[PDB]
Amino acid sequence: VSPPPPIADEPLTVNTGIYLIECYSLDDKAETFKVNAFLSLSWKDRRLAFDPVRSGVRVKTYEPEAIWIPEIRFVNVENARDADVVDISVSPDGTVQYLERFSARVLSPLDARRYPFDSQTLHIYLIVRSVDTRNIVLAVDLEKVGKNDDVFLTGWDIESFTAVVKPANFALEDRLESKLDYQLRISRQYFSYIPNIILPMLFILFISWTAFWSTSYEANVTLVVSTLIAHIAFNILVETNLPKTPYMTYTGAIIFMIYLFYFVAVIEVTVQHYLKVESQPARAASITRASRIAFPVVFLLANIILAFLFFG
Amino acid sequence: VSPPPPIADEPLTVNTGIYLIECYSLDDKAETFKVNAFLSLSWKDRRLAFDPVRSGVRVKTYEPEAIWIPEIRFVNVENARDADVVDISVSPDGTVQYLERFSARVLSPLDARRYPFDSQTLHIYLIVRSVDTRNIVLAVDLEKVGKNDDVFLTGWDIESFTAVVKPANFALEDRLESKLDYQLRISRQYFSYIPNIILPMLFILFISWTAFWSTSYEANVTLVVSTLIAHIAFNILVETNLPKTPYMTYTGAIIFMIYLFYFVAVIEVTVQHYLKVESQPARAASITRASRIAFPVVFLLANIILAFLFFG
Amino acid sequence: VSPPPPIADEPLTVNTGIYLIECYSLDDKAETFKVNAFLSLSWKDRRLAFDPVRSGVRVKTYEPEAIWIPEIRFVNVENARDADVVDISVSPDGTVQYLERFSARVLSPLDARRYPFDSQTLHIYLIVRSVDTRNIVLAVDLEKVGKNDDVFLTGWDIESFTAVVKPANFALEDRLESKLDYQLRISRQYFSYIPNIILPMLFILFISWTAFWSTSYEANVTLVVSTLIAHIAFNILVETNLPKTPYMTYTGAIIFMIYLFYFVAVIEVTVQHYLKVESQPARAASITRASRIAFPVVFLLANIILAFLFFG
Amino acid sequence: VSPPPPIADEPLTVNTGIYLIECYSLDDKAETFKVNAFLSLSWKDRRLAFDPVRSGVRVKTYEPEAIWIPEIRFVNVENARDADVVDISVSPDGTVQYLERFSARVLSPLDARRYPFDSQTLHIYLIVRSVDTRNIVLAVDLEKVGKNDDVFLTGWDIESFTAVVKPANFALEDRLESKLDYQLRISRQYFSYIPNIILPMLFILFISWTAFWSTSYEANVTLVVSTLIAHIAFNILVETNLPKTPYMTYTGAIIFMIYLFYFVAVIEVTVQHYLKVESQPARAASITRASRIAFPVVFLLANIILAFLFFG
Amino acid sequence: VSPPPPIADEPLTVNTGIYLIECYSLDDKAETFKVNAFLSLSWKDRRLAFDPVRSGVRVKTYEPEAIWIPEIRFVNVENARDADVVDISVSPDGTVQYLERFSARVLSPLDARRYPFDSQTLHIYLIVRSVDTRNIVLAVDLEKVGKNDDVFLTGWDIESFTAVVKPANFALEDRLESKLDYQLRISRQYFSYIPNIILPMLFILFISWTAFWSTSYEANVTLVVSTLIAHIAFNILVETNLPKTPYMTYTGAIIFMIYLFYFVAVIEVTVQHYLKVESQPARAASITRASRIAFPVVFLLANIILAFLFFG
Ligand SMILES: [Cl-]
Ligand SMILES: [Cl-]
Ligand SMILES: [Cl-]
Ligand SMILES: [Cl-]
Ligand SMILES: [Cl-]
Repeated sequence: VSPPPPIADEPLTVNTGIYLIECYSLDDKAETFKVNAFLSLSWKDRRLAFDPVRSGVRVKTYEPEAIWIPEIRFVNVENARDADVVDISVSPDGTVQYLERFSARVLSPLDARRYPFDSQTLHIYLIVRSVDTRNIVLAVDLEKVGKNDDVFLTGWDIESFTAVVKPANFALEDRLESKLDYQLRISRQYFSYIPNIILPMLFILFISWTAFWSTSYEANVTLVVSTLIAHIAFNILVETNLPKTPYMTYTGAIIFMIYLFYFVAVIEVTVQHYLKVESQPARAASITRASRIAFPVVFLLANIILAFLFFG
Repeated sequence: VSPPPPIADEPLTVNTGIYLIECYSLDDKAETFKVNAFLSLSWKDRRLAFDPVRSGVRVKTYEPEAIWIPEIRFVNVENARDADVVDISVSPDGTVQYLERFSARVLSPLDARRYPFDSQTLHIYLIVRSVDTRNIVLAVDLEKVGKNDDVFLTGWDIESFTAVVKPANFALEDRLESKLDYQLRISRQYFSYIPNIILPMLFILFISWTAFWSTSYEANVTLVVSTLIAHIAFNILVETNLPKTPYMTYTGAIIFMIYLFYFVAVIEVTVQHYLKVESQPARAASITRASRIAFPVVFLLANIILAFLFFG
Repeated sequence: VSPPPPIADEPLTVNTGIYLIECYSLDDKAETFKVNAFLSLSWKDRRLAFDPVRSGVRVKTYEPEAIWIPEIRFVNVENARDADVVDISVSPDGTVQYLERFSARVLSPLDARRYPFDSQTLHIYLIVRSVDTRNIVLAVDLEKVGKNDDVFLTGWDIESFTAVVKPANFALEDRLESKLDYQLRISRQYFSYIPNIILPMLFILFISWTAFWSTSYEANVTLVVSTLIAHIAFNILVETNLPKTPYMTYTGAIIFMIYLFYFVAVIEVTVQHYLKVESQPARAASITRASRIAFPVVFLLANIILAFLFFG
Repeated sequence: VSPPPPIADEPLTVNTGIYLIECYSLDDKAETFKVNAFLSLSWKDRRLAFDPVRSGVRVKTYEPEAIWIPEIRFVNVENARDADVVDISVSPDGTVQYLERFSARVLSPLDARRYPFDSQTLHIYLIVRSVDTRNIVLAVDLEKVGKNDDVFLTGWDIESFTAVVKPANFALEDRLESKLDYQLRISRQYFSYIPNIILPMLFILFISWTAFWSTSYEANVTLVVSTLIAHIAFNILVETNLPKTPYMTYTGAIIFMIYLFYFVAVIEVTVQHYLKVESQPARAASITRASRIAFPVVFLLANIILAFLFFG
Repeated sequence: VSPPPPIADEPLTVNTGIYLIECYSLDDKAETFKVNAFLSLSWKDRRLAFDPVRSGVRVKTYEPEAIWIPEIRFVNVENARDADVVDISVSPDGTVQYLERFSARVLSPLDARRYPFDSQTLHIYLIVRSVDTRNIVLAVDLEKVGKNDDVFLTGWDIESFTAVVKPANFALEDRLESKLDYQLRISRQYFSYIPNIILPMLFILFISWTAFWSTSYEANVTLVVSTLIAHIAFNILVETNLPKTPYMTYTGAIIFMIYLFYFVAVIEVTVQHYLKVESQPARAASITRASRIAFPVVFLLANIILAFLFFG
């Protein structure tokens, strides 16, 4: 009911540990994900010391009330966690073991500049606030940190779940606070992205490029404009997978380049027809023959430059 | 209020049983489903023994409090179950019967590689944690496991609801735990998928294939490109039924093959026109006559190979 | 606090009644709807008998606690009902009157084979579980069953709200249970469906049919394929009203027939052009003249047959 | 804890008042809106009379419990209101003043026949149920009814918030009930509807009408069918603003008329081409010259008639 | 449990302060956003005075109950805040320090007339209600107002978070109330808007403008109408980013201007063809040569005028 007084001036150390159980509902647009895990705490309080021989037992059990419990809170959460106590055990020396299961929704920013091949690090921050009588710090128990083998995120590969052992101590509202950081590393599964997104767009663009082997104005106009319409329709079809961010990504740059290429192809067709009308067929033939080689080479070079820029 | 002490060293056995009442909200993308069922527990505690003759009654009733109840928890759930106690009865020998009704949301992965003709097995995991004084194990009561005849899932056929009798015992956080597995088998109803998805796409492709009986460049270009646009529009229309997974499925492979066939048809039309312009009509006629037979046969062979690959 | 003991062996009868207040959120895809109504119960318990002359009052009032209340539960509900007690009154003879207001979400399957002109019957099931001391049955009070005149469902006409007087008694988990069924009959308002769905589709099909009065291959190809694209676009526009079921309905069959007709029209145009190219104009003229009559008559006959099949 | 007994037979009068604070989430399809306001009640109970001189105070304060409070409920609400008591004050004469803040979701039907220029009246119904000892009626306190100046609804203009002073008394379940009606009048802001919905559709139709100045069958077919496709696409684009009701509205009638006009234009183009093929150019020229004037005049006349029908 | 009586007539002053922690879920259409912050209160109550020497402690701690706490409420919130007390400390002089953490959903109107380059000011209103015994006012503690460095809003730049020091006092329901205003200033990140929205639309319009260099009626009709279809499709693709408001914005005006330009281009093409048919080629050549210059210059001038109108 009251914090344990220090011996002379020493602070109170609380050892923490989080065991991951389930993770779900990773929202890329809202930058949120849900968690469900165990929380373990351990501190020392000599007011609970007892003689095992006299009592006849080795470990005693206590109610969540009638016992002082440090106030641990999460920083980057939408609401307070929904938790229920599992076990509270005390040792003859006075060491208290605390265990509980909780659920929470976490806010963590994401960076999707390299959307198909990005890696992210989700953060969970644990903080404690000191009281007027005693100062409290936080520590990491490396044997209580882990994850279940059934943890899965759709479309992601879970790599590791560690914690930074060194806490961060700072003052807030004229009170000392200590903060710990838990990190979960994930990587995106980029397969099925090629045959579902990349290849059909390239097929439509290559179909549009066939206008360089024809001299009929009507057929070329139909081909190019209808392929533009088909490209827009495919973009509408696949927009649900593309990231929706206020900054430019790799795929968005590729799509913008495709739009620019469509515009340039329209210009080339118009120029060829106008030159043909003016009774100068040699210039038009030279221009279309040059374009036949120029377009794919420029496309490849621009793609290589963009890939080096984004991943270099 | 305290676990029942053992006679000498024997563990405490709890017999479990789940009677399914309702199932709803099966989300394929989120891999979740909701449940509503009865939970039955039965253990032995000799501290509650009584004489039926002296008491004048055969079965006694107790409040949920003032009685020790084992702590049973679900593993693959988003939040803790919402449950309410129904009946607690004790026998003169000391056997306690526990019954309750609960609702929960379960997380279970799904495999939709053969989307139209897939079968799934949903899992519900039941776990218990031992205490410092006594060790607790779990058992299955085969007469308390079943489902109501009104249980239904839209678009699925419910086949069976059984449980694995052998529990899994392991250590976690220096404590013994026992786990049971309940399995529900379902199969998808694949009718109305043909006339709503498969046939219109084949009709559009067959319409596109009519360009092999004509020698007009403008008409062929219009036919092929407009059929491509129609195919993309139909894909947009029916995307709500197709599975959205990070891996390739049967229908996705079929759709990709259709895209490739459209591209090849465009190439064939362009080649025929270019050969005709060069004053070589015999080669163009031979090529289009060959394509007339080549396209459907190759389509059929590729479909057969794909079907053998996915279902073999 | 305890069930009322019987005189010798008679069971306890509970008279029930539901007065509908509001209904809302009818989901066709999820087969759910929300309700808000009054629940009325009435049984007999002689332990509460009193003398009106001695007490000076005719009707006494009791708290929800300190009084035995039968446990009534709904079967086809997602969660337990959210209810609050309104009045508890006792008669000198010992008859107890119970009233409460509750809200719940009900699961009831729907059949939409005749989507525009279907009628449905929503079911609410009420059950009670017997105790070890006394057996309880259910009865219907016909004067406590009704609905408010302000009850409305968007797009539906409410016809009646009755209850089956005969309960169903069966054993479950070695315990007797009694079940009552409440039925609400509704019919769909099919107006505004014609001018918003049926007529534009027929207009597009009739526009496509104009190709039988022309001999230009390019114009016919453009007409038919562009009308196919327009049909797909209109289907995308109006898909939000069409039912999404795993079985075939009337409108879906009509749409599939329209797709088949488009395919056949494409085939006819191709055949006419090919015959014209082969320098056989008489056969092509005969074929197109025959098609001019054949197409609408076959459409009408097929529609009549389909209507007889679905509504016969 | 008990209702105040009457002097001889008079009923108990409760004066009510609602002060609007916020309104939000007006759903046209679901016919629902959310509210947040103050509730004020005032009745007379002589059991609380006290002498201000002896007590030394003028106004006393009471807890929500240990005091009889009339049970006020809302009729057209999805669930029970979420309310918290603010102040309870009593006068030496015995008059009690009650104040609370609540939030609720209201169900109120809407009529959108004249969608762009419609006005609605939202209703909130307040009811009370009499007890066996005393009968209770409701009254309106005109000085406690009002709204905050910051109340706003997106796309609507708030006009007034009054209440019908006369209550409605009727019997339900053999008990007397009194009902009050609170009305909120709103009107829709119809600007930005013209340049975002009306004008582009008219532009597309006028573009389609240019086919009457040309004699080329291919160009006319392309123009009309492509404009039909564009009209359907624009309808898909703007469907999110159009009302979704089971009855016909003004805008829906306009759209249906536009569809009919497209069909008639197709028929005219076909007739002109067929007459031209039959070597009768004078008839075709006369028909197209007549159509040039006939189409816009008929469109204007039909629009005027429709406007008079809907708003007359 | 009772408000502190004044010395003679002075009011009670409460010093407030809000420290922002997290902000998320900014809905432009619903004009709502979620918050999570600390609330700090400080007042004076001499009934809690104590001697530090006699007590042996400097700061005492109290439970949230058994102590009078002023009732602070938010005005523009959907529901009551979800808060939990953190610390309650008292000074020997009697000054009480109050701290709590809360979460809430705020309603604040937004103005998006200059959608790409708009700035907004979100408001949070704090109010208190006086009691019959004592009058309470509000004050701002400038050292308790701030925000965390990790506060982020997707697509926005956070600039400042201040408060108006002067409260607003007014009477409501015959009671005095004091209101404080907290303001958060944000600005929108307008990058990636150009290459994702503006440039493709201009490319499509420029493609449509190429019809002024050709004299073929069929090609011009195809170009213009197909570009109109592509523009509508792109609008459908990008509608998710455009604001949905009942008033006109900058981007909406630009889009309407583009529609008008498409209509005028159609008219020009029709006029040119009709003049050519009438055997007057010089007039048609002059008109198209004039249009070649007229269209882009008028577009630029109109854009400049619109930009000056909206941002001037
Ligand atoms: Cl927390
Ligand atoms: Cl659980
Ligand atoms: Cl229930
Ligand atoms: Cl209520
Ligand atoms: Cl609040």
